[PDB]
Amino acid sequence: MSKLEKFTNCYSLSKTLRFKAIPVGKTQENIDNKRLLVEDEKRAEDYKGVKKLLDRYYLSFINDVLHSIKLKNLNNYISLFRKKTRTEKENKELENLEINLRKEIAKAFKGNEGYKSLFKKDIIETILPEFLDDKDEIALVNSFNGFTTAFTGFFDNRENMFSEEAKSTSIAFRCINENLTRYISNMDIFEKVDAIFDKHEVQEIKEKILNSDYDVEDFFEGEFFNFVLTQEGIDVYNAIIGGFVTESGEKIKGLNEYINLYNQKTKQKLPKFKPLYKQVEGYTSDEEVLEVFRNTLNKNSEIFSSIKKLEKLFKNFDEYSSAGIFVKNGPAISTISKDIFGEWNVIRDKWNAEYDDIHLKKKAVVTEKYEDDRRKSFKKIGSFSLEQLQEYADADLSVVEKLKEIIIQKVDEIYKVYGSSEKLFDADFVLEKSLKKNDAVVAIMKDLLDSVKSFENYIKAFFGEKETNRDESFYGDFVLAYDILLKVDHIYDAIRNYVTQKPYSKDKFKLYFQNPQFMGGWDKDKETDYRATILRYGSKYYLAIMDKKYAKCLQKIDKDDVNGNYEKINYKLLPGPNKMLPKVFFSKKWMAYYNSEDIQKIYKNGTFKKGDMFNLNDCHKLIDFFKDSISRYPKWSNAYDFNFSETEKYKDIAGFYREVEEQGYKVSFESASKKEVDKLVEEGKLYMFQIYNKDFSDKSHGTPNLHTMYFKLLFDENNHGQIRLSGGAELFMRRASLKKEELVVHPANSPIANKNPDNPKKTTTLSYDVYKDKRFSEDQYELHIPIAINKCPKNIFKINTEVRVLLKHDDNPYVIGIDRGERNLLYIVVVDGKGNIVEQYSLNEIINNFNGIRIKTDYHSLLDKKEKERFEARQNWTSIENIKELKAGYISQVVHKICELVEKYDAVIALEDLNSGFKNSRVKVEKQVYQKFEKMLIDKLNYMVDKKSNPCATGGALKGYQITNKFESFKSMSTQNGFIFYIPAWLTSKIDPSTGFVNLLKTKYTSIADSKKFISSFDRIMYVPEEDLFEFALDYKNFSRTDADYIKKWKLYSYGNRIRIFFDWEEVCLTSAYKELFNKYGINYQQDIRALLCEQSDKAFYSSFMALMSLMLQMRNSITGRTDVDFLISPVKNSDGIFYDSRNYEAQENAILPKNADANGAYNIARKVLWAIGQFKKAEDEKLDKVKIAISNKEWLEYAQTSVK
RNA sequence: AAUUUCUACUAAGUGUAGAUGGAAA
Ligand SMILES: [Mg+2]
Ligand SMILES: [Mg+2]
Repeated sequence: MSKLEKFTNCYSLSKTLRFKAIPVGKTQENIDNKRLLVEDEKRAEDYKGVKKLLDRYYLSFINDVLHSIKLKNLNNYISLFRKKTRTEKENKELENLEINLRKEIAKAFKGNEGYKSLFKKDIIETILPEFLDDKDEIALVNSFNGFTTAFTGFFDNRENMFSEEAKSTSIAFRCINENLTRYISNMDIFEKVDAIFDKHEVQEIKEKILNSDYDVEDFFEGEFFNFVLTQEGIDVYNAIIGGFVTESGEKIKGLNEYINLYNQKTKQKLPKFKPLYKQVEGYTSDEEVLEVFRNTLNKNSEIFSSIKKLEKLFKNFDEYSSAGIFVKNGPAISTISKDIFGEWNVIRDKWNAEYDDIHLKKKAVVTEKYEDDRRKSFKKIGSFSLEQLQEYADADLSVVEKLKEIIIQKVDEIYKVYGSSEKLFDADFVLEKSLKKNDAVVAIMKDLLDSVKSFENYIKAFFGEKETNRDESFYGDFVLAYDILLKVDHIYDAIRNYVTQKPYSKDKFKLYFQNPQFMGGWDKDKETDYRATILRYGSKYYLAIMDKKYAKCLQKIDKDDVNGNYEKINYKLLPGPNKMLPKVFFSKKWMAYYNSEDIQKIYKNGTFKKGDMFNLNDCHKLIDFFKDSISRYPKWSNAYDFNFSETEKYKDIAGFYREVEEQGYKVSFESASKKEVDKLVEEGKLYMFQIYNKDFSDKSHGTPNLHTMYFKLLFDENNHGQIRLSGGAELFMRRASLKKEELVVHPANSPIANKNPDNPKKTTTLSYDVYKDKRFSEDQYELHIPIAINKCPKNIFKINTEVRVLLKHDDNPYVIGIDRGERNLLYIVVVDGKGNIVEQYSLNEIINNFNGIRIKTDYHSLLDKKEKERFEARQNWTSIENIKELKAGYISQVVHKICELVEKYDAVIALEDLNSGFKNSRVKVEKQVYQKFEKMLIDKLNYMVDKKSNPCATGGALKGYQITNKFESFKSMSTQNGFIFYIPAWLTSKIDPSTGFVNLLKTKYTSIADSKKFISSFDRIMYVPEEDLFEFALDYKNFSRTDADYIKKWKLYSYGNRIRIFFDWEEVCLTSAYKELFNKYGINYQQDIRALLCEQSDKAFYSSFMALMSLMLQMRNSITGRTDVDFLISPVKNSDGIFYDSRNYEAQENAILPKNADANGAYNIARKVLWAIGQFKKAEDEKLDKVKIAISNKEWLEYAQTSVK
C-alpha cells in the first residue's frame, strides 16, 4: 500500500461541464416558426435597463432614508480625534465606538424601512411597478414579470452596500470613513482660518440664495455631519466648498476659491478645502473609442490640465515643509534611492547602518535573527520624510532639487510625446483603417498613455499613506491633481481591452423557453414544472424540451420492440437530506400517520442535537424514528432500495445524514419509441437537441477529453455515488460573431504547411476544407451541466497532518522539486529519501504521447520566436497578450507532466514560495505566470485523475486522489499544502551540491583601506605550483555577515576558468588572470603573500583585484546569448579533491550531481524538502501538527554541508 | 489550422495531445 493509495474520497468538490447542443430533425424550423428566440434575446438586451432602474430605485431609497438619519456618537469622537490620542489604550475605545457606529448607522438600511420587500420577487412585482412614471420604464419591468430570479447574483452584489463589510463598497464605509475625515478636517481648517473670508462679500452671497437658514455658519459646525448624508445636502455642501452657479450667469465663487485668491498677499500659504465622497472608454465602436481618447486626453482635457497643475506645483517644491512631506515606504523607495543618490540600494543601506548603530552593539558578527528583525523593523517603518533623506544623503546633495529635476524631466518627456501626437489630437483628423488592424492610431495612443501612466505611477509615492502634520498647502493641490490624474488608469485599461479584443465575440444570452423554472431540475415527478430530460441511443446522448403547453408528451411512450428504443434518464438523487428530512417528516402530517411522546419530548428539548455529552439512546431515538418513517413513507422506499447498516455502527447524526444522502441516489432508465419521439419532434411538440462535442462524433478515435469522460461516467453502472448530476443545468445561445464575408479557409487539396519543426512530415493535404474559426461563424446552442464530485465523502480528515504522518512512518520518501530557470522554463529533479538524483530533465520539450508514437513539441523555442515577434511589432498590446496566453497555455500542459510524476513515484512536490523571492529579470517564466501555475496546479492536484486508466480503479475517473486542500488565495500559500511544500528560495542556485559551499564575501571595491582589510582577512595566498593553482584559505569568522555558514572555513582555489559580464562577453582563465595581475604589477608570487600585497597602495591594483576575486566566486557562468554554454563551477575541493564542473556530467545518462545550473536549483529545493522530512522524523505523532518548515539560512546550510560529509 | 472553451497543433484525415467551474459583478 503506497502513500497515495490512502488519499481518496476526502471531501466534496464541484465542477461544471459545458456542451454544445446540436438541434436535430425539425426542431430548428420549429423554434424559428414559433419564434422562441427573439423574446429571450430581447429579454437579455434590455436587462441592462432593468439594472439601471434597480440602481435608481436603490439610490432613491438610500436618499430618502438618509434624509431620515441621525448620529449621536460623533460629537465625542470628533473631539477624541483631534485630541492627539497617540494610542496608549485610548484609541481602542475609538476603534470600538467607530465600528459600533458604522454598525448602527447601517442598521437603518439592513434593519428597517422595509428592506424585505426589496430583494425578493416583490421588487419587480410591486415596488418598481409602483415607483414608476414612464410607459417604457414599465414596458421593461412588467415584461420581466415571471422570471424574477434572473437578478440573483445581481441581488447579492447589492448586499455589499447595506452592510459594514469594512470595504469601500459599503454605504457607511464610504459615507463615514471617506466622510468623517474630510468633514472634520475642513471644519478644523475653518475654525483656524474662518477670519479671512469677511462677511460682506462671501458670507452673505452664500447666505441668501442657497438655503435661507443656517446659512453658512451652522454648516461646518459639529453635528451637521447628519445633513451631508443625503445627496442634495452634500451636493450643496460640495458646491459651497468649490463654487456656485445660482441657476444663471452669476457664477458666485466658493470658499476655497476665496482662499485661492487670498494668495495676493503671496504669504497666506493657506491650504485648500476638500469636499466629501459618496458611493453610487468606448469598447463598443471604433470612432467612439477614438472620440473618448481625444476628448479626455487633449490639450483642453482635465487630465492634461491636472498634469500642468501638478507640474506647476512642483515648480514650487523647494519652498514647502522639507520635513513634513513624506514618500510612502515600499517598492518606490528602491528606485527613488536609485535615481536621487545614484545607486539602486542607497537609502536601504543608510537606514540599515543606522538601525545597526542603534539596536546593535559592537558585536563582531551580525546574526540571522537580528537581520530578520531589522528587515521586519524596516518594513514596519511607515514612510520617509524628505528631511530624513536630507540627512541620509551626503553633503551638498539637494534632495528636493534633484526631485524637481527628475520630475520636470518626466513632464518634458510627456510634452515631447504630445508633440509627436498632435496629428491625432487635431479635431480635423480622421481615421483611415480599422482601429484594431491600424497601428499609427494605436502606437501613438500607447506612446502617450504609457508616459502619462508612468508619471502617475511615479508621483503616486508622495503620500506617506494618515500621519501627523504635513504641508496641507502642498498636499491640498497635490491631491486635487491626483484624484483627476487617476482616471488615466481606467482610460488605459479600457482602450487596451479593445485594441486586444478578439475578432469573434462570445456574447451569449441564456434561454428560458417560456418557463421561469426551465431545466431547474431532473426529477421524474416535477419534470412537468422543469420540462427538461435526457435520452440516449447507444453512445449518443440527447436533450429533449417539449413546449409550454404539452408538458406530458414524454410520458405515454413505451419501447414497443420497434427495433429502436430511445432510453431515458430519471430517478433523481436525494435533495438536502439534513434539512429536507425534518420538513418532510415534521410537516404537521402526524394527523393520521402515527398514534409516541418521548420522540416529541427530545425534539422539544432539542437534545438530539449537540449540547449533550453523549447518549446511546437520545440521538438514536430520532434516528430510529426517521428510519422507521422512511420504510413507511411510500414515496421513497418504493424508488430507493433503503438498505441501511446495523445499529452498533452509528455514533452521531451527521453520519446518519451522510448515510441518508448516500442512499438517495438511484438514477435509472425508462424506454421509449423512436418513431414516437420523432413524430413528437415533427409535430413541433418536442424540441430535441443532441449533446455533442468533438468527442461524440464517430470519426474521433483517440483519447477523449476529461470532461467527456466525466459525462459518460454520469450514467455508467459503476458510478455508485462519485459523480452525480447536481441539478440546475442551463442552456445558452451565442450568435454568429463573424460575418460570412470574413471567413478564411485553407482550400481543399492545397498542401498546407506545418508549424512545429520536430514533426518530420512537413506538409499536409486534407481532402476537404479547414474553416478557420468556423465554430464562431454560426449559431451554436451550448448548455452547461453542473456536477459534484464526491458529494458524500468517507475519509474525512485534515490532509496537512496526515501527509506529515505518512512521511514519518515512511522510510523511503520521494521528493519532486520544481524551479524556474534562465534557459529552461521549468526544470524537474526528483530525489530519493537520501539525496540521490533519481531523475532530472528540463521541460522546454513537452512530449505529447499519442497513439504510441511520441511527438515532441518545444515550448521555449516557441516562446523565443513569439518574443522576437513582439520585438518588432510597433505597439505590442496584442503581441503582449499572446505571450501571456501561451505561457498560461504551457502551465496547463506541464500540470500533466507533474501529475504523472506524482503518481509514478508517490512523492511530494517542492514549490518556490514567491512571497520571498528576487528573480533576476531574465528568468523566462515571470512571477505573475508562475503564481498562476501554482493555482493551476493546486486545482488539478485537487482531484488528480488519469484519463488512460481504468475508470473504476484508484487514480481513475471515479477514484481520483484529493491530495491538496481547496485553493484559498494567492497570499494564503505558505509552508505546506497537501503534497506541496511552499519552501523559500534563498541561496538555492549559487551553491555547490558536492560541498555545500557558498560565497558570502562582499567582493566589490569600496576603499584601498577596506581592500587591504579584506585581503588580510584571508589566511594564506600561495601560488602552489604542484597543480599550478592559487590556493586561498579563509575563515568566515574573519569577514562579517557570515552568520549563515557552518563549516566557516574553506580552502579556495583558482581551478579552471570563469565567464565575464563586462554588453560584451569575454572568456577568461583565472590562473593566468592572477599571473598577469601579479606580473603586470610586480609582486613575487611563488610564496602567503598577503603582506606583500598590501605594500601596494594604488587604486589601480586593488580595485582591479577585487573584481577579479569576484570573478573567482561566480559558480553561475553563462553566455547570456546562447543556451549551449551554461556551466556551474565550484572552486572548492570535494572529499576527493577534484572540483565540480557541470560540463563533466552533461555527457552522462544519469549523473549524481545536477547537470545544468537550473537543475541545481530544483536539486537544492528538493533538499530543503528533505530537511523538512527529517525534521518530521524527530517529533511525535501528536506534535507533527506544529513542526515548522521555514528552513532558515543557518539550518539550511547545516543540512547542505553535513549531509554530504 | 477544425475545439464546450484555451493552448500547442495536423496527430494518418470533418481531427490528435493536455487542461477546463460556470453564472453573476
Ligand atoms: Mg482527445
Ligand atoms: Mg490555436
